[PDB]
Amino acid sequence: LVAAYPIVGVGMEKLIISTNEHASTDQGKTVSRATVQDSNGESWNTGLSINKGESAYINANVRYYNTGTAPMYKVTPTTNLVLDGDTLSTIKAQENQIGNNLSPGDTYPKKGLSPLALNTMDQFSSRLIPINYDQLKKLDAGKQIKLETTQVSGNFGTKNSSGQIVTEGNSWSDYISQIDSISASIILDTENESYERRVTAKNLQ
Amino acid sequence: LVAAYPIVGVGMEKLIISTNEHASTDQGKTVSRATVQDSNGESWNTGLSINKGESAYINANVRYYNTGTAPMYKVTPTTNLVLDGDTLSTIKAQENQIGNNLSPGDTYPKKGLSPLALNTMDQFSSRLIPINYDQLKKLDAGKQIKLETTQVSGNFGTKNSSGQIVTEGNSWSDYISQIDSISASIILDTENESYERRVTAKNLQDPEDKTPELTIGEAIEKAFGATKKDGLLYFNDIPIDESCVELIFDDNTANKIKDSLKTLSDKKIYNVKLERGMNILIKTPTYFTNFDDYNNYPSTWSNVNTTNQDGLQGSANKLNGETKIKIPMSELKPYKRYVFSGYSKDPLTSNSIIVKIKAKEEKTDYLVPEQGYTKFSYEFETTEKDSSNIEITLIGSGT
Repeated sequence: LVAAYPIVGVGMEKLIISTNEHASTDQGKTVSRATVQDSNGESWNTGLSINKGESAYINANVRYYNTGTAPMYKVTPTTNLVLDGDTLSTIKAQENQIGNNLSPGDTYPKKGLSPLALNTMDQFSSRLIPINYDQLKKLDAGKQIKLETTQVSGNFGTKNSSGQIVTEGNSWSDYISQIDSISASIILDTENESYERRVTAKNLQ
Repeated sequence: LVAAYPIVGVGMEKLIISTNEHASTDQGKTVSRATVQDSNGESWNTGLSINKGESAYINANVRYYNTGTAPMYKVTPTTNLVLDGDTLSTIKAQENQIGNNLSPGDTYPKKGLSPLALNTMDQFSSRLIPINYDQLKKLDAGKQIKLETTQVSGNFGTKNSSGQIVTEGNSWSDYISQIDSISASIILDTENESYERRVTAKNLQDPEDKTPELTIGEAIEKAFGATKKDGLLYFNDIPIDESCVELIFDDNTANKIKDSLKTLSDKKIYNVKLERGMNILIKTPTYFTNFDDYNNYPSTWSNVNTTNQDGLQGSANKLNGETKIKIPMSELKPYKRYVFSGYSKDPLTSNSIIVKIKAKEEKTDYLVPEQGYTKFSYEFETTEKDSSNIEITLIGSGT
């Protein structure tokens, strides 16, 4: 009467920004002789430029954690970056930000480790995620961002007649809403942990 | 009852950085004639520039190694680069940084070789991994980085009816957590190697399952191939007793053993019933003092007496005197927190001179509880390459 239904959450650790700024320094020395007169000049050239359109790159620190009564193989979340009552981007994680295993009642990575990075928006890990100039002015003026869990995608394992189990095509998505139409969601919160369970019900209609 | 479960580790060797800097040098020569006047000028143009956004490329030197009881075909790790309480990037290795084979108890590449490079972040080997300017200033200001193992992906082989084996789709990931929910993690650490094993357990909560359970001493005898020699356990003629090694428990495991010990009748931590979720470290000692035999010591002690020198539980001399051994720091590794641990006796007063510099030169009296045998242990810090020695001295009146 209790169904396996793992809950995934994403936690924010730190945010790093970076500017795409352009500097230069030149020194020139000229001399001239003419017939009697001469000249000798020394010139400097400092240079600083910035071109909007990919003007501020960022990276975020995350860590995944489980809650519930199931493992979650090959997990992949998606995130939605807000800044100030708005949105900035929406990212499904690439191959490098995948999570292999997630035991119920555990975090990814393990507890004696450091968090995880994400910095690119393309499908293959290129083209670091940019922020335009007005959001940079909102950021340095005093406003801060947060993170947001939207959906995940993972797999379960099931044993065949051969004795071992397989994880291919056995998505967890197509048992989400079905469970969420038959069950009540009961959550417990203690002083250190939290637990989310789905308990089956009976339609009286 | 022991499951194939290979552990992969990534080791840092060297880090190389590189700057995306831009230089130029121009020379110009002009002449002019006018009607009578002339001119002739020679001009130089030095130029140096740097544009942030892909301003510092890097590359890292790694080597893979196995530990456990399984091969790992077509291994692929992922790495997570920290700099200073932060992160820089996370890389799953491309096709060029793959590892084909990894025998258990071995490294990739083989031992008579050089390490491996990684320099790009894209899926196809382009777009070398950049570091922006502030991290470069943190780096050249004095701060350094390290590496971090996060996950791996590999394959196992299984034979069909055709007689040969195949490695396709047989991932090791979907047998990770299942094993990690049925087993206790027991790790051994000797002076050169380390071994991580998973031993199956029995859930005492639900009784419909019939898993043949055992105790922790039998678990060590079954996990490694341990020869029961005369009651003791021996691994490659190395003694592993409850009194001859150093055990390490984490607080949940230590608390579970500590509550389950009082309902037990015997004061031995090899006879405790194994439980489900445990992390148990065992470590060998460097220098052992069985006064009968097997004493890897440069000099031998003073005021010795050979009456039932059997190790524990039979040490049978209670007299006066002194023991002393001096050992310089040249034989041992510097800058490491060494731990010195022994047992008790029935004297009335005894004190221990541990005179090692850069460390705890506090010397205390024994405070003997009774004639029963309990342990005692101190910690200290190793100095750097001194013939100025650590001189252990035990003065006793009653032993």
